[PDB]
Amino acid sequence: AYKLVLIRHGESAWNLENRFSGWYDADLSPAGHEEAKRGGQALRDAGYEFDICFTSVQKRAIRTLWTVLDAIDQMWLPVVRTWRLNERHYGGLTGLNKAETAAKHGEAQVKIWRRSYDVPPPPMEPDHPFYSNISKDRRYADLTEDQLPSCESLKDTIARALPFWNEEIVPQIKEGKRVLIAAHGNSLRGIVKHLEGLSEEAIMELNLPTGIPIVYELDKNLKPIKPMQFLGDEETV
Amino acid sequence: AAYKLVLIRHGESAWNLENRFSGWYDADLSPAGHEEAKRGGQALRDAGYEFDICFTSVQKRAIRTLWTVLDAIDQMWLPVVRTWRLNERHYGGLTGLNKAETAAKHGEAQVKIWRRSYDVPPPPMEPDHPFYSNISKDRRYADLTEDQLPSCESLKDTIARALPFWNEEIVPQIKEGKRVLIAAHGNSLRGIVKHLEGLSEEAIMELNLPTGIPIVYELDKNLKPIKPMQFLGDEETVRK
Ligand SMILES: O=C(O)c1sc2c(Br)cc(Cl)cc2c1Nc1ccccc1
Ligand SMILES: O=C(O)c1sc2c(Br)cc(Cl)cc2c1Nc1ccccc1
Ligand SMILES: O=C(O)c1sc2c(Br)cc(Cl)cc2c1Nc1ccccc1
Ligand SMILES: [Cl-]
Repeated sequence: AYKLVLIRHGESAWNLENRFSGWYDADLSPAGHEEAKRGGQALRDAGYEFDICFTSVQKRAIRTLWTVLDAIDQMWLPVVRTWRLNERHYGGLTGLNKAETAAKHGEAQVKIWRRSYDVPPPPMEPDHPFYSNISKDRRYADLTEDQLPSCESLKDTIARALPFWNEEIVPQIKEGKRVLIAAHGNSLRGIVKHLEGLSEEAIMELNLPTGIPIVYELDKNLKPIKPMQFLGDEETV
Repeated sequence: AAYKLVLIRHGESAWNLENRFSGWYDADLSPAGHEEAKRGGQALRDAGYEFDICFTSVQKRAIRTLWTVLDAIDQMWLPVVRTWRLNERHYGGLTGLNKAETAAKHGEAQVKIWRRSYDVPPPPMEPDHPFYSNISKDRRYADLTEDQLPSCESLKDTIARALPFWNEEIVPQIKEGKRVLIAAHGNSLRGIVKHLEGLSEEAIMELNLPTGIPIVYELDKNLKPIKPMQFLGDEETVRK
C-alpha cells in the first residue's frame, strides 16, 4: 500500500486566513509556524520518511514544508513548487473579512458564493490593493494570459490543481516514492476529491484540519484503502 | 555583463564550534552561522538581487543558509535543486575528530601533508568508524554508485565530483538566462571558482572564500569572469 501525506498550513499573518488570503502571499503567523512545528514533531515521532515533497509557490505553505522537513531531519529531500497547488484565488474578495464582504456585496450574493462550486467571486480588478502585487508577481511570469486567474470558483481551483497531481505526483507515487504535499485548503480539497471520488457537495463540506499530517494509504490504483488518518497525540486526533 | 552568478558559502556549524572535521557529516549551523546567513540575505535584499533557480548540497548547513537567504530576499518560491555533488569535502576517517584528537593520532608531519596537498586524501572512513553508518549508509546517498560514494576525498576528488554537476546542470541554466544562486561549501565552491577562473592547484588552495557573504560573478556569454569576484554588503563586512 502506497503511503501519501498531506499537510495544510496553519494560521497566516494579520488574520488573513479569515480574510480570503487566496493568492496573496501572506506569511505564517507565529502561531501558524508553531502549528507546522507540531505537525513535524508528529511526523518525526511516528518515524515517517519521504522521498519527494510538493508544495505551492506561496510562502505560508513553503514555510510549513520547511518547518516539517527541519523537524523530521529531511531538509535534503527534493522539493517541487507549483502554482497549481496554490490556495484558491478569491478575486476581489481577497483580503476582506466576512463583515466587509457582506457589506460590499450583500448577504444574498455572499451566500451564493459560499455555497457554489462553480460560481466565481468578482475578479480582482486593477483597483484592488493586491492587483499588481499578485498579477505582476514574477513567480507567475511564465503563466499564460489564460492561466493566471483574476478569480476562481472552487471548480477552477480543482481543475488547475488536478493536472499537476496526475502529471507530476501520481508518477512519483507509482514509482514507490513516498510523497509529502504541503499546500492549502482548496488545493488539498482537489486532491482529496479525486482520491475519494467525493461529490461537489461533499468536498464543499470537507474542512481539512491545519498543521496536522493527513495520511492516506493507496492501493495499486491510488485508491484509498481506508479513511484518511491524522497524526498527533491523543487530544489533537 | 551577459550573466550574473551568485555564490554563498555557509557560515559556522555546530561542529565548527567543536573544531571537529564535519565533511559529509550533516552538522547544522550554529546560531552565529545562522545569523551570518541572515546578514548575507539582507545584503542580497538591499542590492535587490533576483534569482530564477538555486543550487545547494544535501547538507543542512548549506540548505539552511539557502533558506535563510530566500526568506530574506522574499524569493522562497524559487525552484531549489539539491545535489550530493555540492557537498563539503569528505574528510574520511578524520570525520568527527576534533583538532586535538587529530594531532594526537597523526602527528605534525602527517597533518601538515594533508593540509597542503591537492591530491593526497586523508585516511578512509572504515565500516568501524563512529560515523560510518551515519554517513555512508544514509539513504540520501542510496542512488550513488559504489564508485561515487567516497570513503575520503582529496581536494582534487571533491573538485572532480563537483564540476560534473556544474557542467551538466548549472551551465545549461546559466546559458538559458536563469539567474543562479549557489549555496554550498568551501571546497565544492572552490571547485566552481577554480573552473571559473582557471586557477592552479596552488592558487585554489590559497583561496579561502568568506562565509555568509554573497560572492558575485559577472560572466560573459562563455561563462568567463569579466572581472574579479565581488563581495556584497556594507563597507565594513566587505573590508573584513
Ligand atoms: O464558510 C466558508 O468557508 C466560506 S467560503 C466563501 C466564499 Br468563496 C465567499 C464568501 Cl463571501 C464567503 C465564504 C465563506 N464564509 C463566509 C464569509 C463571509 C460572510 C459569510 C460567510
Ligand atoms: O605546528 C604546526 O605547524 C601544525 S599544523 C597542524 C595541522 Br594542519 C592540524 C593540526 Cl590538528 C595540528 C597542526 C600543527 N600543530 C601540531 C600538530 C601535532 C602535534 C602538535 C602540534
Ligand atoms: O586548511 C585546510 O584546508 C585543511 S585540510 C586538512 C586535512 Br584533509 C587534514 C588535516 Cl589533519 C588538516 C587539514 C586542514 N587544516 C587544518 C585542519 C584542522 C586544524 C588545523 C588546520
Ligand atoms: Cl526548498
